[PDB]
Amino acid sequence: PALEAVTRPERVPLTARQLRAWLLAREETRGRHLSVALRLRGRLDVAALEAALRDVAARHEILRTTFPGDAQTVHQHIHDAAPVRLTPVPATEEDLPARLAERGEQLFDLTRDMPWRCELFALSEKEHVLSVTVHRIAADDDSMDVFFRDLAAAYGARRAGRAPERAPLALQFADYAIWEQRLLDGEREQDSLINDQITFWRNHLAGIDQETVLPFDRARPAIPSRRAGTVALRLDAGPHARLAEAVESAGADMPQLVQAALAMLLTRYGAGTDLVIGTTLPRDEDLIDLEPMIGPFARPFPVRTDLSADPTFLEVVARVQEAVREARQHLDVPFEKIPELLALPGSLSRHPVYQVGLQVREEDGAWDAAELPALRTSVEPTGVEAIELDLAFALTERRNDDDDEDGIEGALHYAADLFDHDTAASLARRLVRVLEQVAEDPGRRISDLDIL
Repeated sequence: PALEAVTRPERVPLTARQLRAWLLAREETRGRHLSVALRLRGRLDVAALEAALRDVAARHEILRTTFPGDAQTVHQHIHDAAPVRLTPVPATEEDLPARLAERGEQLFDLTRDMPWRCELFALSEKEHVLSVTVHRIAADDDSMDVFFRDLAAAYGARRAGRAPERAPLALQFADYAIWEQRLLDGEREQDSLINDQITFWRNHLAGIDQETVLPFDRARPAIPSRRAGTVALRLDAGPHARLAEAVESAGADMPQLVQAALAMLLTRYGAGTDLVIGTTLPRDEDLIDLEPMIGPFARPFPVRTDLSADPTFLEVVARVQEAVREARQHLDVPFEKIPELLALPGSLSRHPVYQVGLQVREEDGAWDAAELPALRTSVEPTGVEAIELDLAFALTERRNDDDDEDGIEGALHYAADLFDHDTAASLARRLVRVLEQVAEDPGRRISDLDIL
């Protein structure tokens, strides 16, 4: 199929990713949102900011899309651009974090409400904080970089009393959802290229456990709350540099090495030797028309590795690099479509296929705050987002000016329902310890690790 602008059906279908997010949005449970904030210092044209925010929504149809009504009938209802009304909420530097939190925790009704929400807080005459919250059914992390980039372009125009004269998107997200459906309609043909990828995942993930055996402090509740805790994590530049020497030794990238070390740690925690560590791959770099778009293009990526026969670190890296290599050429099948193809039972309180996630970025990267003209703009810290997994490592590979190894920073996000802080703090602590031990000696086996 061709990724093309297509004549719309009477009912624009959801993607497998959107559909899953829609079923989860149906409680005490926290909402899976993207909550960000900008600190704006200088003269703020609130009237221009309102129009700019509406301009971004008018540019991306997904920002003005509701999803009625039930699971057998849910479709993408695309409305015309809705107005944006900002009335500055007076705030102090003390109560501001509580205000940013509340507006981030507020749930969306995806049948009636737009998938995004924003507020403007006033600290002083020339200092404001713009809060922006977008539901995961409408955007990923890369989409936020696009959001502010388009916000900046729009605000720069509205500030001068002008409307943004820009080239319209070649594709709306409705087009992508249609394209995905005509792709997954290849299961009808016996010798289709997509049936090859389905039988792969059917074979690759056959026999995986329902859960990953983790050091739970409490049993998994029937209904999850998605309350997330956060433990800071950092591998210092020293050990990071020596670990990068093993990168050349094995011939595999750094995220695969951390993944290898993480896997070895889990086995020592008594998770068995048949692990599945998942990650989220960004949108396809080759598809250029998806670059300036806002949407949940990010794809979950389950990788299964064997840790039997007490392997060395170099060996685990090897097994990981092979599993990733083969699985990467079968990405046209959405992860959210997999549990149906594996005939998995599925749960509302557990993430399918895998429960442990790992993210290692090269910072080359995260979403950057886009410059608003005549304004000093910077990212304002927000609360920890809701967690769908049990454990979720979000790490970043840091570099210095000499472009040498300068440490691996990040944090472990954990489900507070299942783990205590000290339980997760030890997990984050011991991941670094393993990373330090295998850096000094990549020949260390699982039994050689110093874990308590």
